[PDB]
Amino acid sequence: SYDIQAWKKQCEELLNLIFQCEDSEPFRQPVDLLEYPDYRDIIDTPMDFATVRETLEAGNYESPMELCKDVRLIFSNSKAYTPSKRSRIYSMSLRLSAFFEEHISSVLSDYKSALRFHKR
Ligand SMILES: CCCCNC(=O)N1CCN(C(=O)c2ccco2)C[C@@H]1C
Repeated sequence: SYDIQAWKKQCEELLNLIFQCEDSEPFRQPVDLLEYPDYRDIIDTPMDFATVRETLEAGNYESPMELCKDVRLIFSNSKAYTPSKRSRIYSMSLRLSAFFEEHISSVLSDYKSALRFHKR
């Protein structure tokens, strides 16, 4: 399965599944500072799933590793802001992270395998 470009549609499909998850609601658009006025005091690099989808669709990711780094930033940012491990939004972030990691694993493996085959 040595298609170097196949990761992009696989990531579009995975983002579609993440948007269907009720657990993605809080992460679907850039955080609003009116509700959380100190957000940029704690969070240096805001990230959300709409920004990840737009970056993919603009052709501004070179690899699925770069998309994975941005999705992981959504989850680390949510953790940086949670007042507790028992908070609702943080709890939704942990389930969504587990779902994302379960699905991205093969996308990364296939891509890296395809690049190694190209350079063989
Ligand atoms: C009662 C509050 C309503 C939900 N809002 C809320 O608590 N949020 C702050 C923390 N957060 C994030 O850090 C984050 C990462 C990616 C997108 O947002 C999620 C959400 C916007």
